[PDB]
Amino acid sequence: SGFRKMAFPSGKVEGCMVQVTCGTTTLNGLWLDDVVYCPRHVICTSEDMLNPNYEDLLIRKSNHNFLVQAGNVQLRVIGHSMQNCVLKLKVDTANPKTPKYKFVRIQPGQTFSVLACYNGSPSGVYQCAMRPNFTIKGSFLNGSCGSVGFNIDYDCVSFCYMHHMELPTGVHAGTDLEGNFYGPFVDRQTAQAAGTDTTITVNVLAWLYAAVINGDRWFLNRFTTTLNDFNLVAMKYNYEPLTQDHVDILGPLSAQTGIAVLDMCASLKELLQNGMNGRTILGSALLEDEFTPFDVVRQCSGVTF
Amino acid sequence: SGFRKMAFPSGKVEGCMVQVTCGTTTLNGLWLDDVVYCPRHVICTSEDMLNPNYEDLLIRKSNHNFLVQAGNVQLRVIGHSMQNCVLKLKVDTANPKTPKYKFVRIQPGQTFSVLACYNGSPSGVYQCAMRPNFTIKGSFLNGSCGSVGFNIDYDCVSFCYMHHMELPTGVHAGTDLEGNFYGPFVDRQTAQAAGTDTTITVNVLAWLYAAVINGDRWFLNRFTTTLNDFNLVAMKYNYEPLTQDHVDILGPLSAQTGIAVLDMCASLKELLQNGMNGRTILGSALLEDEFTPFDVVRQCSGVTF
Ligand SMILES: [Cl-]
Ligand SMILES: [Cl-]
Ligand SMILES: [Cl-]
Ligand SMILES: [Cl-]
Ligand SMILES: [Cl-]
Ligand SMILES: [Cl-]
Ligand SMILES: [Cl-]
Ligand SMILES: [Cl-]
Repeated sequence: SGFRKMAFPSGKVEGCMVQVTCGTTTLNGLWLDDVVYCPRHVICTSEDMLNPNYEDLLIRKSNHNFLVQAGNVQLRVIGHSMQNCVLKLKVDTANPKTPKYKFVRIQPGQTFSVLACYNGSPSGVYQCAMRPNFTIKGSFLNGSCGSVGFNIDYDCVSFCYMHHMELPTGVHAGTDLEGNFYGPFVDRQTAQAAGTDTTITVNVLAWLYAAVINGDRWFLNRFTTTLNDFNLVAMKYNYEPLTQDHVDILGPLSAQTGIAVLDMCASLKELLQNGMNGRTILGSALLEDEFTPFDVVRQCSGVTF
Repeated sequence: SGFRKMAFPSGKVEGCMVQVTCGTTTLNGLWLDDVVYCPRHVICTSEDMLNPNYEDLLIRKSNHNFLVQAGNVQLRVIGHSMQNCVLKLKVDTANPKTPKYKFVRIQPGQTFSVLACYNGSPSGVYQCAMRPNFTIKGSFLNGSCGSVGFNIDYDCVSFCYMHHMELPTGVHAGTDLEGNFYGPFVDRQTAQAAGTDTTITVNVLAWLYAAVINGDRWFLNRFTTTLNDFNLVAMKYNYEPLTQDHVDILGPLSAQTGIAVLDMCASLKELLQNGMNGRTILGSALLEDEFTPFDVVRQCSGVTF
């Protein structure tokens, strides 16, 4: 029993974290086989921050301008190349702690673990979701850039996120490990701002199923709804559309608990129209949207209480 | 910016987790140097569960009755001894991944990271607090027993918790790594139940300071209070007493933000008397009590926004 914001065990990633310095700028890198991946903004200076031309800034660098340190071991850079918004630093040594890994891009509403790092040294691990507006509500301070987000399946690390910047509302933007940004954000100082966000409806339903699995039914009701009628109420409360595929993804949780997905939608509609009236669900006074259906199945018993 | 339930990086602990089997019972062990620590209830059978005499059950065992597996390597048990509610299995091999470690017992209201494990294999990492009633609101399924809780200071793992059982309300009880239970709980099937719990007042204030550091002031007010008058309101809402030492521990956060501790107590009093009125703090609709003053300083900038 119980239900927590649970991250994947971080060890396989901790063994990949290194420090990257270019002049006076230090941030984190990811050392996999003989390549170190880091944010290309490591080559920006205070003057280059409003309108850097990275192609122009990088052609002016040499291998020896990059200092890479794995703990107290310097790694010699023997090549460099720009990969969209990531730099690939080829080093003379393959990382012997390289896990089985993949580079996967995630969808808005999917979750991942973040290993927050400073000067190549892991500080903490937490769970995050990719918001519908392609930001993440991370926890990151100056120097966290190059920290990565990941999921683990068996022994294989799926890297999905590299941290690049903080937006003015204090939420975070970054790239996949091929250096392609999530969302309309760029790695320079601009007027960029997170657009309007919405609530991840399929996740809120997953989390209501978690609550039922965990033996709490208070918010359930005798009503059902159509998908179209649910979406009409959803839209009104700034919730993402729920799709038939979302209904099918909630199938297994629906089968475990015996609560039809559209009956759980009727429950959610009532919670949106009435609020919780001083009650909690799984220890929250808000409708939680950063647990996926997979997260709930991963964490909860395969037997309902 | 941002504020998450942040665990310590788990790798140093993952390299210590092993599987322990005695007959048909399998749970997790902690392999440090040449000792494996696990819950003594691994020696209980279905018949021995209401009234086991563990001294009586253990004298009937031999070294060879214990099967210990570190991944796919069997560890040979060359000695065994009971340490309060933990078994110490001496093995023929020192764990080469043993980190620098200590066994520390924590106080009610202190936080720690949990590495939830099944069959010696880490599943996830989350943050927990020791509740005032000496339970933890964990996330644990059948077979999680022997999972450990820890804090990390520099390179040194302070183990503080080993998981032993789930109570009827779905909260969790266990021991320190010397096998001494937190709280009035025992490792057998009895009528035991978590007693009444309270809110960890010093933590709620810490978390209000976190909110201010993170640039949110909405809940602040022009009032102050005495410690005695605050405690009179606290008691009424099932909050722990706030002590002068708690005031002194909140000193550095008070100095960073320029908000006197008793002025933050006046803020908390108002939040207890009025509620939040549909507003949130750091993304919660409840007063969060599982962040310590240390957790806030560890996570938040040393510069207020
Ligand atoms: Cl949590
Ligand atoms: Cl060197
Ligand atoms: Cl923004
Ligand atoms: Cl909500
Ligand atoms: Cl969180
Ligand atoms: Cl073997
Ligand atoms: Cl209980
Ligand atoms: Cl509250």
